[PDB]
Amino acid sequence: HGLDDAQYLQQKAHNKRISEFRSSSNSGINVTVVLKYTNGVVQVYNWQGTEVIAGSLNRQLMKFPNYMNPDKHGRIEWPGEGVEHQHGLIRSNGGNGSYDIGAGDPYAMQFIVQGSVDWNATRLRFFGPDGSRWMPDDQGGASVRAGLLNAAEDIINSKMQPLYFCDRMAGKSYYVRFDDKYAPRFPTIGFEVYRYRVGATNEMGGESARTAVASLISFPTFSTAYVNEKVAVENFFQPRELVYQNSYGYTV
Amino acid sequence: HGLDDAQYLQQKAHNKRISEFRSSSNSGINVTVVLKYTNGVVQVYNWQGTEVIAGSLNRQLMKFPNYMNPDKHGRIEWPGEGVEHQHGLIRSNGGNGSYDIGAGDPYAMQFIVQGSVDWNATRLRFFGPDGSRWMPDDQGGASVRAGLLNAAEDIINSKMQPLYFCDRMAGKSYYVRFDDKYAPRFPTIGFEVYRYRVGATNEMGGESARTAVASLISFPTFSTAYVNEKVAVENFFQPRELVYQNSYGYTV
Amino acid sequence: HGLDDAQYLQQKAHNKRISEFRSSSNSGINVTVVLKYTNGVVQVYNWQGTEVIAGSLNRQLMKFPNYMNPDKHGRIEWPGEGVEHQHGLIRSNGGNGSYDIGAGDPYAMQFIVQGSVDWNATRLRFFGPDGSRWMPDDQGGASVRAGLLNAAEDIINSKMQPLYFCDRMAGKSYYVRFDDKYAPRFPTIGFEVYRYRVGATNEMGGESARTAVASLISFPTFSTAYVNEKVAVENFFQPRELVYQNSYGYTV
Ligand SMILES: [Ca+2]
Ligand SMILES: [Ca+2]
Ligand SMILES: [Ca+2]
Repeated sequence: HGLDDAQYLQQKAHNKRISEFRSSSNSGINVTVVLKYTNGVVQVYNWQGTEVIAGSLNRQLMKFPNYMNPDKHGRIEWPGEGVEHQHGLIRSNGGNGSYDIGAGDPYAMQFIVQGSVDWNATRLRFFGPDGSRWMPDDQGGASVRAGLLNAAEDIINSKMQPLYFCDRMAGKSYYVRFDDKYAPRFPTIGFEVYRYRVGATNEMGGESARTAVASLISFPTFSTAYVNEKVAVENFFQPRELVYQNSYGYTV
Repeated sequence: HGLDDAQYLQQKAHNKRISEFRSSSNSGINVTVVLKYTNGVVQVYNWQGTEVIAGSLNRQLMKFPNYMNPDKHGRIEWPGEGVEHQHGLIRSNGGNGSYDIGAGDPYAMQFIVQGSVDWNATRLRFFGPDGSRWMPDDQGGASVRAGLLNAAEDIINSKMQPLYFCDRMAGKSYYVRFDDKYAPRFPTIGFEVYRYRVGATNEMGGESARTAVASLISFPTFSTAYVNEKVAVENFFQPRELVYQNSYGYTV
Repeated sequence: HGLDDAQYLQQKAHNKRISEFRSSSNSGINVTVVLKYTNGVVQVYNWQGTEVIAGSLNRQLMKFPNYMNPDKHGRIEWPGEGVEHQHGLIRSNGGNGSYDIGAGDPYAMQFIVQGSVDWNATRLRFFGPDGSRWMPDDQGGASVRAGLLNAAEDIINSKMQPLYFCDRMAGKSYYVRFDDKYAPRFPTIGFEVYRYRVGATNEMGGESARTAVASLISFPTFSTAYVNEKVAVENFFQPRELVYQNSYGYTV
């Protein structure tokens, strides 16, 4: 030996570069919401950002199908799951002739965050279908006058599971069923995800103000619905090198 | 007496807490746009935020029905009120075969703001259907070169009416008809609503920059259309404890 | 002479006012995305702002028709260009029974920026249909782990063409074909456009923080599709006094 140490070192340097690039303030951080439906459908929403990733989904987008992702016949709503149905979710006994539970009302959600993220700072907020701040312990939803928009429970970091890519943790995932227990049965959501900083300089303000504000909405939001998780993982998540926990609790 | 002063005081403390919580920077502020249609339909858009609530509605969302709120048959546009119709609004005599005035073109709007808000700072901007800055006094719409994006008239605070919840003012409401007089006949809107601060520390910047920027889009926007105001008030506004002025000028 | 110098001077002062008003931090800056389709259709998206204009378009809005701009029959998708089609764009050979290239997949884009803009600071980012950061030189799309969200090539200022209104430059335009050469064949985009400042005070932060953040989303986004460029120019661009480069390279 050692006749190919230069090629080796070069590959080593390349690997180091890709793996550590995540900590760059100009790399991507990713927030993915995977909605799960009792017919096997999964609807993906994926946000990208550099310093801060924020967003939300109201019922119109929590449900399937919708104006963003029509079903295979170009329909954005289903019979029995249209306006009257939504009205019955907004207010108990406030609807009319519709299905009790929509086929297109998700039963669960996976929330995935990937990147060099300030994990502890992550906020995931649950609201009812009417935009009311939701509370655990059979407390129901809070009005606008009593509703705490930033609660201790929004910090979900400790409930999230570490997801590895090779030998390092790449991201964290949270799985929750919509059962009125640990989450609303017909929720809407808001979220905030923050860049982990390798220094003390505030890149959300000062000389960085103009780009910090712009970056909030200057990255397209990917979204689609897939016939099932298997297809979503092979055709989206894997090629993106987004980590994802499958139905069996495996990181894929 | 006084054998239940502890229960009394406790209820008193609870009431004080809910009523004053509104001034907390972590409470909710609410901005509601209620669009009114000549068929009795009201379309509600409700934004929530902590420090700053901003948003806008273009014609696609000013009209009914739309991709956000389809009619009872899953339709997002009506015959005679589709693309050619919109084209006739954008430019005088620029359309073709459509109704002169859409059933789904709103005739009026109520703008409601609720919370501990910096009332004087509120901005409501009117634009034409083509995004032109609209002007009063038969001046018409301004081009991009002459258009003032922040005008004295955007400060509508003095035209808004105080809306009480019990013995305190909870919010303010502005009612305007779309008649080319005090508002465009086919308007689009933009708005900015600001947290009233109980101190001098700028919570929109400095150490608060990261959360101030995130909070702009991290709360879901509620939206629906109701068959009439009566149903909207009993099934949405009242349970939310959002104040609202009805068709008779009454606070409900 | 000179019996009408007062009228002359007055017109002169008026002209000076309109022409220089663009440099006011309270004037408008405009960002227009014109998508071009092989059937002659052009779809316009026009953003307005004061200090910073940012936005993006995912495939749902890059394509025609969509939920924002339905075709003449109220349809938001076409046969053979619906969900399965989108799936074939997201992943090579990941779709099924659909047209190879949608009639509604744009073949080119004009990107126009107008106002007193910090021209050099302009960012236009290209992504693939799956939200992957796109690269030139047959390099393909980058994963989330390797993707550089702020690249040297996003600064397109030097590739843009000056567009005059009278004797001054009013804006700049960039024309690009979606051919996998200088742009993705099925792109999605994100952009950031910045106010040119006539002073050193940072109006994106400090005492200007609250309004800087709000202004990001407080101006409605105009959007429509026109049967062809000729109609779009006479009925939208010209009356708005937005400069625009036509199919012949002429400023109109
Ligand atoms: Ca308990
Ligand atoms: Ca007058
Ligand atoms: Ca080369």
